[PDB]
Amino acid sequence: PITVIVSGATGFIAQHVVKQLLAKNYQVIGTVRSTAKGDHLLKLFNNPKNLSYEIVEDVGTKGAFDKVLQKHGEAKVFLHLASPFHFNVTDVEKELLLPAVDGTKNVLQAIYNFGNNIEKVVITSSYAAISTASKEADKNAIITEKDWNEISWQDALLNPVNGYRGSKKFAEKAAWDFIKSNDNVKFSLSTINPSFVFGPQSFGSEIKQSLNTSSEIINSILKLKPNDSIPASKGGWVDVRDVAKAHIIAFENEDAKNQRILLNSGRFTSQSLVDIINDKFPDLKGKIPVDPGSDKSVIAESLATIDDTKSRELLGFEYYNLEQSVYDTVEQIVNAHK
Ligand SMILES: NC(=O)C1=CN([C@@H]2O[C@H](COP(=O)(O)OP(=O)(O)OC[C@H]3O[C@@H](n4cnc5c(N)ncnc54)[C@H](OP(=O)(O)O)[C@@H]3O)[C@@H](O)[C@H]2O)C=CC1
Repeated sequence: PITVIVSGATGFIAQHVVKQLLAKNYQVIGTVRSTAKGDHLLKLFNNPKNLSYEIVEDVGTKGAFDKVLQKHGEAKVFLHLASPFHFNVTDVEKELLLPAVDGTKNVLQAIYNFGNNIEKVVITSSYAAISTASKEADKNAIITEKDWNEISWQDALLNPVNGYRGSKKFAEKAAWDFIKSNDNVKFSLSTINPSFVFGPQSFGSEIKQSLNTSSEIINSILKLKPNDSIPASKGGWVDVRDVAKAHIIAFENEDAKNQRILLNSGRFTSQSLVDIINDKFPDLKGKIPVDPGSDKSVIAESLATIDDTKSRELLGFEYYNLEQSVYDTVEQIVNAHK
């Protein structure tokens, strides 16, 4: 017996976290937006005895997790995954910022009140909350877990990218500020800060033409045409399966108490992804562009070093690499259209 609450459980990472949690025989209560969502989640796993679901139509509102904490006082672990990953933002602070910040409070306020036997808590943040624009481009720099993105609130408002990056920064700020501004904090907080999350969905069932994931970075490649220009993008990446695992080690492991945990397997550009696909998918070579080896040089010259040694030590397992992650992503999308 050992109960774990996971919010927004139909999400890309969360669904992996759920699979792995269930495989280690935890009891899992996931929250979902709708009744439809919930019943779909249970059917995907063929209704195990150790998996239930509660409905939180909006994780951000005041008291959003009030009923479930009171109805499930046996739980000890809270994994928070839900956050608007995109919208069509007409106003950053209304649509995006203040939700992330005043919403993260209305999760922790809910737990400080009614999460009585809750001991370990894990929030999913981002590498975008760690790295600053100027630093991330410094080839000579070394960004670690202590680094904070120094973006202003006024800067977060300029556009939706600054918006999203700002939401991550100010929301995780709020989460530590909470455990410092309250007295008998009965739980400990760990945080998972990934770069771009690649990898397959938990179930090939769920594949749609455009994946509501950062694996749309990859998918966008497959919608290119041979004579098309390759859209520039780059940064760190990590596999959804290692990210999900990290969330579990975050409360299983005691050294994880009060830790920011950087999740990053390596670095990519779009050339990296093209190369890997053309190389390993013969039924696609000649149906998308080229220019091989660009990445190596671009990465060496235009990106800092992510030093996540302290994170990779704490976690202690080995990561998927780019070839395998990209492969599993694409192999899954191919074998879904038919
Ligand atoms: N994905 C990446 O590459 C990166 C991810 N992150 C972090 O990863 C976390 C998980 O996103 P991911 O799982 O990666 O991809 P998803 O976008 O698939 O996760 C989205 C999930 O969050 C739920 N959700 C979002 N806002 C609300 C809300 N206001 N009320 C209720 N449910 C909500 C959705 O519910 P429904 O599906 O029912 O609408 C969905 O299940 C995010 O919090 C983000 O900060 C950080 C850096 C990069």
